[PDB]
Amino acid sequence: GAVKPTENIPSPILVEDKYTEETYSRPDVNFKEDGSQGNLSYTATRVCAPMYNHYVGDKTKPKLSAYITDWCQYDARLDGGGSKEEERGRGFDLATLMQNPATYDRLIFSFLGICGDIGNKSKKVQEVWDGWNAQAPSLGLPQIGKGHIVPLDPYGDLGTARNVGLPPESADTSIESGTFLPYYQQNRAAGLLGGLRELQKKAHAMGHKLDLAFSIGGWSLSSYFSALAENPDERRVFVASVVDFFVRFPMFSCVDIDWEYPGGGGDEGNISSDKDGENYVLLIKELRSALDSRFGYSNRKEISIACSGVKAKLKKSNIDQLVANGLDNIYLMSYDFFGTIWADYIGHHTNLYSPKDPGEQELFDLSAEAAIDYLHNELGIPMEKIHLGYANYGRSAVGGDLTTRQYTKNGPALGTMENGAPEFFDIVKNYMDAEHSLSMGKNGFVLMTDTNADADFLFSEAKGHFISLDTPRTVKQKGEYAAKNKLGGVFSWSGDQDCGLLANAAREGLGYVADETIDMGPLYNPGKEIYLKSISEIKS
Repeated sequence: GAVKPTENIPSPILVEDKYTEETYSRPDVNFKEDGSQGNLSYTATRVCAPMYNHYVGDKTKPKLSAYITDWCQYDARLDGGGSKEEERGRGFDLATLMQNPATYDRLIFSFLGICGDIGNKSKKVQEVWDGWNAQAPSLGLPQIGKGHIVPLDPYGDLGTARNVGLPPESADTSIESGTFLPYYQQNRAAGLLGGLRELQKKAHAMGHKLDLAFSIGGWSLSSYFSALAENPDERRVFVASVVDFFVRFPMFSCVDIDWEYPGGGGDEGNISSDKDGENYVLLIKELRSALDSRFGYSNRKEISIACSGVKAKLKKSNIDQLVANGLDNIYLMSYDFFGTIWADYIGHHTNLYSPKDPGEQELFDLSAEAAIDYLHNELGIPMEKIHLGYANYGRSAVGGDLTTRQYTKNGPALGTMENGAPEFFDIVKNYMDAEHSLSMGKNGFVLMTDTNADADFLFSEAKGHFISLDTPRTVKQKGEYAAKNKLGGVFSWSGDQDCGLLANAAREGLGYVADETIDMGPLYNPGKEIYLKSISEIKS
């Protein structure tokens, strides 16, 4: 039967947020929900209610992991701000997960930085490094130097209470770069580290094991990995500071090294070298050794690394040798395959399947399965070590043409906080209706399904806005692929940008069954079917 949306909203997702709405109207914003005016919405996450369903545990199914960043808690609009860009924040409230504490099997605190960093957050890394070294004599602790991991935001990590699930009296505004060291341990922390401690306890109290991991690096904090990995003295400082973090915060059981990426192809200011892959093997070997001598094999710590979803990049990371030398998990960052400014053609940014005649798959027509197949078939990596990412955000383009796949590379593309990046809670608010028992576009957008790659996107014809995103259908599809192929799991990039719909779709694709907040079943429909030709097909 052809499906029509319901007139009624059986399961409300959207919630009124005065601050978001006020921001749209500001003269430096002029955001109209059909994307016809200002291109940035600055929407807060408060626009969506928590939509998490509760699924029955099942030890035989792949895991669901999520990143949570330390800066998503902020939104200065809650304090009367918002005239400045930086005062409009996401405001993700961890209390939403305290109320649904079994939602994820693992949460990955992100991101720590490294002394030595020379990228855009170098001043902050330096501030904290200096701060640490100022405090250490009085605490009987030694000086730290290049290679040592550090928090980026001592207040957000250890001092806040709002949006981190803690009582207001736990907030401590005296915590800053020059004072945080005594509070840098599990029984003292407030901030997001305190909230994660508390979330993990709430999960345990209702029968759920929530693993906690911490990630070092990520896109903006990767500039110095190449140098520390080359220098055995600095490798030794890095490794010991990893061990030290686990000692400070024993609630963590895994460290994720998010070096993006060995051999280059990360941010262009990163140090890189053709020795990166071989030096990473040395770093993992030494880490695996240090962790296992310190904690042993029963109360064991795992090691995870970021892996590019581009074959040409991940080859530079010697991942077979990493596994041979003690690596536990490979987090496949199979997203950002398309983005405005840099890509020559509009495309899917996080598609699992390759289109017909996808070519070299270096700059376009990429897919998660191409990377997985290379990892498994050419490098012999067991599927169980690989975790498949899904994106809780789109990559958009303006001026898009679905026939030629050309677009306005330098145009103002829709986004929440940055050009071209509409985050999933903002997409649910403005461009995709999931509230009337069907997944469809709204405000002039049409939900489409590309039958070539089998991936979904939103398109609005007037200005040619194209938004590539993960939808409940494609996240369910990724979950199915992970369960069928016995991957280690799927993970959410980033958990704080979902309202629960994609976590639900992931659980259902992975084969978990509800023990509902929202009936996901009618939301898994394809959109308008179109055949987006691969670049090779267009060019021939």
